[PDB]
Amino acid sequence: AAAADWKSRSIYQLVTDRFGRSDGSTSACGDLSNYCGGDYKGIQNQLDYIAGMGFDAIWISPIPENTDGGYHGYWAKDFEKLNTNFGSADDLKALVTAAHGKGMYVMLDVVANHAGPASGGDYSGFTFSSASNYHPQCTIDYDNQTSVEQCWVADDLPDINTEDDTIVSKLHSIVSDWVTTYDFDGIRIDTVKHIRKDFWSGYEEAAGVFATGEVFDGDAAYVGPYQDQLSSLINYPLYYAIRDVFSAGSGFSRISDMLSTIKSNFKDPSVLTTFVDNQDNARFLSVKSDMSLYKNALAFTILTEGIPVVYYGTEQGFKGGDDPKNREVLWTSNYDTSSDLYKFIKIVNNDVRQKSDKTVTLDVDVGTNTYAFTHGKNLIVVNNYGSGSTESVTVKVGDSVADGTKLVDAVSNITATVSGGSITFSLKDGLPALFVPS
Ligand SMILES: C[C@H]1O[C@H](O[C@H]2[C@H](O)[C@@H](O)[C@@H](O[C@H]3[C@H](O)[C@@H](O)[C@H](O)O[C@@H]3CO)O[C@@H]2CO)[C@H](O)[C@@H](O)[C@@H]1N[C@H]1C=C(CO)[C@@H](O[C@H]2O[C@H](CO)[C@@H](O[C@H]3O[C@H](C)[C@@H](N[C@H]4C=C(CO)[C@@H](O)[C@H](O)[C@H]4O)[C@H](O)[C@H]3O)[C@H](O)[C@H]2O)[C@H](O)[C@H]1O
Ligand SMILES: *[C@@H]1O[C@H](CO)[C@@H](O)[C@H](O)[C@H]1NC(C)=O
Ligand SMILES: [Ca+2]
Repeated sequence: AAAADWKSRSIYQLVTDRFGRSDGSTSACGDLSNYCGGDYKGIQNQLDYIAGMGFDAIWISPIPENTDGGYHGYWAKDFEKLNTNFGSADDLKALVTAAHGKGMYVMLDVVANHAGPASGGDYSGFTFSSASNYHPQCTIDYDNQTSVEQCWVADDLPDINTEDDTIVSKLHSIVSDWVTTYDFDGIRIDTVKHIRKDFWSGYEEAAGVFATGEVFDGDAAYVGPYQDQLSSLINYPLYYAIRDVFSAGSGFSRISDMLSTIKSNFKDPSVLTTFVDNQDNARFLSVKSDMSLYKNALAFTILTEGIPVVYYGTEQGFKGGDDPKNREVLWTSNYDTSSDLYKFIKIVNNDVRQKSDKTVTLDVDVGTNTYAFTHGKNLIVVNNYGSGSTESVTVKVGDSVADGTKLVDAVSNITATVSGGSITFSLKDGLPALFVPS
């Protein structure tokens, strides 16, 4: 599918080894650094659980055969073989077919930059099977962009020689063939900053579907130019603003300034992927154990401009810290649809979220501790006061809500009516307020 077809989607990001088991065990995994046993049928069995929160797309782990310990998929060995830990080729096709039958997209995570670690330089059984196929090993100096591109991620992931045309062609065929064989609707591209930027347009063209690229960097002037090559980027610049406001009490000018910086630096903010958690960052609740602040952050993330991503296990209140502690197994939760955050995410992401022709007006009211924006016909009011807050809030409603319009908040059923271009209401437990016109 193309960018236009992704604009109104909402993505559930899962780690395949950690989402679901086909044997229905709920038992804990004793080593989060090695395979825990998740598989495709384990995902397929829970598509109703995912869709019930309003998600209409899933992002899955990379699929190829990995080196030892590559439970996350990012350590490819032979790119053209499947990771047998996750299940059969028929199980992957069946998951995609089942998702499509529910109107859902499947986004494949892809790596072009590197292979997994090779024991003593033995590239036996690797797609790129001779040391000459990789750049010489060196440690990245992240202040030297050519180093970022030529040296080895984590100083041990063999860095594929992306300046050799035969290798470039191979990488193109790898991604094209994954997409066409399994009928993926989009890709999430790993390690984008680690290959020369001009490689990426040819790679997305080979894939033939919408791509969102991972440029792990908070500087929009560094990330933004990559959208000349790729349809979308992972919104790392906004991520830091969201965390600063909701987990560290920054004023909302941090978010309004960052939204301006994104508009200045990205040709199309509307397709950037918005997130507040992922597999490379400690989960929000490990940083700030305040459910009201997290709910505000999630309401903002899901409904602001862009294409939202929610990291699996958010909806069960998962709270693990740094990798691997943020790759908890989900099956211990038994997929509880009565969990606090499941019900909350369903309101935001199923009930309020616009699923076609998404429109957002940012910066309807920028306060110090409050922020209002419109999403569709709804007025979204977020805050960073904290749990327990019952502060009176007054916000402007913007140009499309008439005086005398009755608004009802979908989260806490607060009622407020527009008077003189504003609403005033009292917070409930510091919660975000998602005002729907009567
Ligand atoms: C993970 C991430 O790394 C890189 O991101 C950099 C970023 O480029 C830097 O700029 C900076 O970011 C700044 C940012 O720019 C600022 O604006 C902001 O203010 O601050 C941040 C933070 O300083 O740092 C980050 C993080 O270092 C890449 O650019 C990015 O693409 C990466 N994300 C991708 C990539 C991979 C690789 O395919 C995925 O990770 C997978 O692989 C890793 C590595 O194997 C694995 O890591 C776990 O397991 C390892 C065995 C363990 N030890 C290894 C790491 C070493 C040093 O890094 C060695 O010392 C050691 O010998 C190695 O064995 C790791 O510690 C452990 O975390 C992941 O589990 C696996 O998932 C990412 O998931 C993917 O999204
Ligand atoms: C920048 O990185 C490249 C690639 O590793 C390296 O060859 C070059 O010497 C670096 N520049 C400096 C000044 O160190
Ligand atoms: Ca590279």
